[PDB]
Amino acid sequence: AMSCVYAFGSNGQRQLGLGHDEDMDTPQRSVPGDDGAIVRKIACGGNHSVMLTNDGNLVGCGDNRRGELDSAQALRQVHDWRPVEVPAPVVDVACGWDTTVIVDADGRVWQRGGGCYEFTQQHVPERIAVYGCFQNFVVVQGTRVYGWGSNTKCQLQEPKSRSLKEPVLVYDTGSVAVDYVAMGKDFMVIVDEGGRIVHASGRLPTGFELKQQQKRHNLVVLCMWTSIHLWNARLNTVESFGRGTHSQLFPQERLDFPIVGVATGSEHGILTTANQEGKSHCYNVYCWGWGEHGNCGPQKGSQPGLQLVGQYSGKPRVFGGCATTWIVLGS
Amino acid sequence: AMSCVYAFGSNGQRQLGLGHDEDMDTPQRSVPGDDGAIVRKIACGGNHSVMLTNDGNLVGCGDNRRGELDSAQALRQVHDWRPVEVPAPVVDVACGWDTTVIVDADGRVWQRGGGCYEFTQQHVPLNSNDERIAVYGCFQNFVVVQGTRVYGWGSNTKCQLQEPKSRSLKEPVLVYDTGSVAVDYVAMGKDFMVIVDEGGRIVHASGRLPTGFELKQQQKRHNLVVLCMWTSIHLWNARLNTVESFGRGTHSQLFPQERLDFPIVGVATGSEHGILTTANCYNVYCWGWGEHGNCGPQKGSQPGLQLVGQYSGKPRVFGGCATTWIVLGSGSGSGSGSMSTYDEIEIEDMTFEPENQMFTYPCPCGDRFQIYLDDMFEGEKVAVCPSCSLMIDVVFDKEDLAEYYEEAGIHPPE
Amino acid sequence: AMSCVYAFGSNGQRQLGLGHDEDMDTPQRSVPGDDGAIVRKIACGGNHSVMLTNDGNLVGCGDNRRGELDSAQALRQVHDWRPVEVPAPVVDVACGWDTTVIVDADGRVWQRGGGCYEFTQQHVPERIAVYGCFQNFVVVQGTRVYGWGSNTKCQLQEPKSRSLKEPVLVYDTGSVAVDYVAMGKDFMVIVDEGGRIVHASGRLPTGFELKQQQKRHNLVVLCMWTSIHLWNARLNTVESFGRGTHSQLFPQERLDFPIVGVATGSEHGILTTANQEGKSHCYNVYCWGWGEHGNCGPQKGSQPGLQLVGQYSGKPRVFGGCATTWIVLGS
Amino acid sequence: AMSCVYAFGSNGQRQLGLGHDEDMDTPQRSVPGDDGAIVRKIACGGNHSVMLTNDGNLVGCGDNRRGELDSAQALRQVHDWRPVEVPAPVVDVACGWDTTVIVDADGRVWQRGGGCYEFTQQHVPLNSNDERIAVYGCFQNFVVVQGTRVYGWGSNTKCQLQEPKSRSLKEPVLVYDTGSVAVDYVAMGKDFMVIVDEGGRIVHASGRLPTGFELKQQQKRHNLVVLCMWTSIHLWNARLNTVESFGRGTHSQLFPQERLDFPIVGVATGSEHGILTTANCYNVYCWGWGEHGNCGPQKGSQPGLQLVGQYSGKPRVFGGCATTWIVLGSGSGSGSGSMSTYDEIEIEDMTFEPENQMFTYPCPCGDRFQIYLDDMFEGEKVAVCPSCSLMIDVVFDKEDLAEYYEEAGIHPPE
Amino acid sequence: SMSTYDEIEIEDMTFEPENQMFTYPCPCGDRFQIYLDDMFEGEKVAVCPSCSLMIDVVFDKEDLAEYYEEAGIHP
Amino acid sequence: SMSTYDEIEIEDMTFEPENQMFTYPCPCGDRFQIYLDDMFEGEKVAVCPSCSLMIDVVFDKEDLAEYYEEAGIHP
Ligand SMILES: [Fe+3]
Ligand SMILES: [Fe+3]
Ligand SMILES: [Fe+3]
Ligand SMILES: [Fe+3]
Repeated sequence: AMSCVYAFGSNGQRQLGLGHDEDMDTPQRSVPGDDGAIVRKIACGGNHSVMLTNDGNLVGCGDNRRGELDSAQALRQVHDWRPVEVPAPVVDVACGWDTTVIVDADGRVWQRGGGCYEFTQQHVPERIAVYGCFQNFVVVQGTRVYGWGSNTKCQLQEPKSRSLKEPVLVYDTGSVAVDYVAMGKDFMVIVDEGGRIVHASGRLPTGFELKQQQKRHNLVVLCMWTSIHLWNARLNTVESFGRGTHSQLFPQERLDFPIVGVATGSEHGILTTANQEGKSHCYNVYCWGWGEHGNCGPQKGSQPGLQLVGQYSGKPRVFGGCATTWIVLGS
Repeated sequence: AMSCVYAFGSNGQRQLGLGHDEDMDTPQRSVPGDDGAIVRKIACGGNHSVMLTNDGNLVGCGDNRRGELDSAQALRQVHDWRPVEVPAPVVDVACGWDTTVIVDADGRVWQRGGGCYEFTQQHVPLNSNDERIAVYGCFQNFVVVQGTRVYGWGSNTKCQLQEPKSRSLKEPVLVYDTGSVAVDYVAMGKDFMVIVDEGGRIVHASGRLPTGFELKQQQKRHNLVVLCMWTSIHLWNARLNTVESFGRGTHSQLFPQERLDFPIVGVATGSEHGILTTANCYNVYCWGWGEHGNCGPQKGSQPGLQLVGQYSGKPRVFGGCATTWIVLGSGSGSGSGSMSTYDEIEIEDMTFEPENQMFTYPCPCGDRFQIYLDDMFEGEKVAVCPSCSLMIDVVFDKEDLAEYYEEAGIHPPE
Repeated sequence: AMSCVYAFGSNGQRQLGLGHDEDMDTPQRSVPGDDGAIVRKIACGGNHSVMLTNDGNLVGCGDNRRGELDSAQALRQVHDWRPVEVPAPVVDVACGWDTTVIVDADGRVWQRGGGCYEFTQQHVPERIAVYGCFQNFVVVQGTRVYGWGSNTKCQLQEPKSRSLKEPVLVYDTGSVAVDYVAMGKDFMVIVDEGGRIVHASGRLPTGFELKQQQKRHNLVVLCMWTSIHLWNARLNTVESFGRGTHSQLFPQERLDFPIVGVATGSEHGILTTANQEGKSHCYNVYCWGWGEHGNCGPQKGSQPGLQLVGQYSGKPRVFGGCATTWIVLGS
Repeated sequence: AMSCVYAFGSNGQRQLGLGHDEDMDTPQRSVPGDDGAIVRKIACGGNHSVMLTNDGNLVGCGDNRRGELDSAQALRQVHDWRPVEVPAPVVDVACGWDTTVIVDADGRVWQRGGGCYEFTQQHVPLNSNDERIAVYGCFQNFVVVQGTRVYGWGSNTKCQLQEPKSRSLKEPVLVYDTGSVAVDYVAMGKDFMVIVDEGGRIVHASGRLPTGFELKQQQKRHNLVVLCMWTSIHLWNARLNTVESFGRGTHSQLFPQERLDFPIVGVATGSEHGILTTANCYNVYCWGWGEHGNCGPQKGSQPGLQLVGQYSGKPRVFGGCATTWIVLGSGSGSGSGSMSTYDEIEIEDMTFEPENQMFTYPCPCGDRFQIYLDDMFEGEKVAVCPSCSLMIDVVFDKEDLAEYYEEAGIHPPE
Repeated sequence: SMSTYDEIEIEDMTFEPENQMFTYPCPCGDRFQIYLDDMFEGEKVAVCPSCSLMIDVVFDKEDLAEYYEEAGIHP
Repeated sequence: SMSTYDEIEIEDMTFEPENQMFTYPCPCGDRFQIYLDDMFEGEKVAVCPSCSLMIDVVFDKEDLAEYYEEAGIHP
């Protein structure tokens, strides 16, 4: 029972937990204080990163100049992985640009950062999950989807209202339960357990016609800051919608390997495929999109196409951040 | 951050930047020194190639027996891509047969080559505002376009600048003057010239026009895109999805009047060959005279379109004298794989810092895009990231700036 | 009434009539003593060249160390175009490696060269024509085909007999008349007026299956030293058979221009096409095959494909030699 | 006369000979200096490329921090194609990880690199006749094959030379010895080795063979063509028209066991990738590990064959460490566009000149191929043209020479 | 009898008095060339040495007198 | 948990006592690398800095004592 964590990419604020502030272009072993408890989720802000283990503990590293990590206001940066002070054991975690949001075992939602150095409870009206990106957060319970934060693009409600401090009702189904919420910079895509898009607010990237996508079944929706990506298991490919200025658009070339996992960072994608060519089956992890900081591998030119960053015997879990890539392995 | 520059065609003076002098019939990667650079625009002469970068630098390669590139008279040829010395950061660049003309950020027009081994300033009467200054050049003529007005100099044997005939004009004269609509660009041939406004209309043409091209008949049309070879004019008709060609066409320069299956998204011309870009991902074709490989492996100059490359993102292409340039991820434009502006943010979503008098906005790398209050008063809307090469556009008016001057407690220069 | 002659290629013995002994890679104006009489045929040896005008005159230039041109044994090389002494006005001419064969107005066949400095009549048993290449000559009259010279490959008869001084009966049809004889180094291809191959002796280059080619109609047969080329007007292409070590094999790519003329030298081809793209129609002349000496144009690397050497308003007549190319224009 | 050498793949130390150090995913023309040269064979190391020409010269580019190319210790890297100094005209060349081994016309084996900045002779016991001397090398082992016998040196940690294990063997030892049939070639991997005779039979194998490869089962087969990657063996089965692969294949090195539509005419391997050549004109494919572009634009190492080029004439390909070389018109071989032997002429058709003691034959350029009587007594049959680059083979026996010695009035050394 | 790429006035040709030759830029980077001595004999076609193309030089015999004088040579 | 390209014996690795690092040639031209300090802590995987690939170094703890001594350093 052990989860190894490998990280690479942007590291200017030591948000990779490697101890140093140098950008990496190959997977580096990121060892916390424990490294014995298994990893549940790795949420990433702009310059900070938090790691939620399955024991309710939450460690973090990176920038703290906006209070996204520790309550010590004189603590500007957390050098290595450090325990994040929480009012109660954490069940789920999410990060905004300079904020951190947790959901504890008591069902309470807490938010720190964005100038606020103290964990402040967000009062939101059975499984409870939290999702966040940029300047927005969302809490999902059953069929109801509550969200707060920015609203300059009508990602929460009507009309354009700069910001909402109090959690509002973003969307209700209100029959089939909501599985997750894939959110970008100023937009949002709500998906049910069936696998179909049920709602989408904010400004969606070009080409993404909402009414046409709501008729499709069994989709896995991923979101970068300025693009939406749809994992189509049936066709074994990823459909991308957006400007694609820096190769964020997934290569429409034939994928011979079976896709078994897809994740996205701020402006890059992480693909996990099944390599079955040997006597033993393994897993290839690819990266596509903007990778100047090495978050896509040694080739940092953001050229179109997949880039192989690693190959593992066990199926890895991957997480994306702001020009950072996290690969989690099971020993 | 790196532009993928492909080059092929005539390489007699190493103007392809490949180190060797062998003619290429398939797109070769041309890498400016080490790790390359972000390439904004490529201009081409008879035997020299000029490559403008995103930060206003000029890198060049090719012949130098006329002083097109380096000031060293002893240097007859530039082996590989070498920095072309400039008096100021370059905004725009054009080339002639053996000349290189630039336009700097200060708004001055400099010209080297043609015997002169030093950048001599060309004195064209211009204004001092955000009317940007564009330069265009071909053969023995250059043209400067600020807005509405078009100034030019060089040869005048065919009356392409004024009347009557003159062997040369050293000092720039007013070629043509609108009107109402600002001049978009000037398509130039060997001894002729075609002026187009932003409405896609042919406002004026001078010099020896190729046969079959009646100026009065074409001036009535609009939404046209005009391209020019040395001895032929090519009108991109997006509406009917075809290119109309005018000239002898003794070497297949006349565009194939066959119904294309793909929509045309880009047309450029070299000296005597054309480069077509279509959709489907993105196909690049070549037609016309190509016995130097500038049209692909088939160098027989047969009629039709040769596929020379297919790309995921829309490339911008440049034509030279029997040469063809294909650039991926330029600086900048718009579209897939363009590596252009990351996003356009409105000033109301921007984070204003009174103490620093600058606007910041979160960058996906972890840093922040930034733009100064003073620079925006001067008409700048581009915010750059001090870490990575990502840029954003700030959407604002001069009226919007007044609010932030009042918040910072500073009187604006109004 | 005037024929301009343009030449280029191998010129080591001044066989281009340009006066100098420098190899040319672009068409050079070759002006004889007359240049007013129209050219009927230009025959080429290894290092000598002769030009037959329609007035019965025959001029020549090049090597004479084997007596292929002038009877003056002390004359080793003919600097510029010079009248070739003939016993009678010439109707047809042909050249071997170091030999010259003419057919006069009296119907007599004369041969000079190959060590013999005097024109010596060849006694051969109505139109009379002569064809020659390398170490063999052929005289065609009606249906009968007579030939002499080398026989080491059974190009004349059976068995292998080193050489035949006396003209023998190579082949009789003997119904339909014989149009011409396309001959290579050590082989031969006989064609009738119908346009079909009727006979082929000597060692034919690989791939050329004789029995299969004799069933085809309307073919124009060309021969290099070690390859056979078939002009197919119907398909508008040239079928090549041989090793093709130096691009002698005609490019099987689609020819958009109508082929209006084909000629071959020792190891290279000359194609004439009709360029109809302008308001005025003109003619493109291409070259393919081995062209180190510039006989194919400025590109002397013998790379595969056609090479444009010129473009003319009137349909040119082309002739091939030993790494030399002759383009004849009408003023 | 010029060979068209295409190169792509790993280019970290400029080993592609393109001047830059950017990895290429499409075949780039590599031009040795000016006007290039006729390329016979290309050998590849870890970070250096060696190119043997038709006249016995070595031209190289790449790393030099181990002395693989130049003797100058100060020179850490060779920028472009530069002449590699040789003690004598080179007949054959091979490369190791950081080593270059040649075989000269005198029959001596020289080795540089691996610390040594000078060509030191390797003393392998050979004979003095027309049993030609071939050299083969990979990783840390080299092998010299004259005929029947196979000598080698280098690493011995996996017992690929003899028994038992040794960290290194500086002096060459007899690896394996036939028998009857002469050894055709030796396919070499990282720590293993496969020896094949002219009958296409695996006569001997040593070292750590990849998994699934039973030596005793394969020795029973014949007419096989053996290729080797670092960690895999590949058998070209022309009869069933397929390549049989043996190894882990964790990066698609295992050849696609799908029925090919075209007949296989050529198979070569790099360090961990394969290059397939098929007919139809001539298509070149790549499979295996290619995340450096050595397999084409797709660098995901997915299973299958990537088309990287199509050619009119059959090219010969060479594999390196994450690099791929394609040569058109080499020196020499056989086939279309090979620029090989022009023709083979029998001595009875040859023109003998007693006064000059040489045989001549008409060349299509106007000159004459020529070969000396003395050289033919020593076993030479190639007649060359003193003007152009055309060559012919003279078909004769030592018995045939007696006639011409009697005609010239000269006693032969018999 | 030549098919020409363009017709050029003699005033537009670049004259080189050193070697009595007229030149003009060619779309391939090279230059069409034609000798003064040839033009006096009636020659009107300039040739590029690296390409197929040809141009016609438009001139009269009396237009040559100026360039002969510039080279310091009489016809 | 890593998928490795090959298994290498420690005797086959190139040791650099200057910076206490083990290297081994990589099919891309570069070298798999692994630090002695890491190997003493149980690390067994060498990594190439320019490529995806990884190898396993086969060694026991007592095999490290020789290389520590060669570098002049104690664990
Ligand atoms: Fe940034
Ligand atoms: Fe020759
Ligand atoms: Fe030209
Ligand atoms: Fe590597």
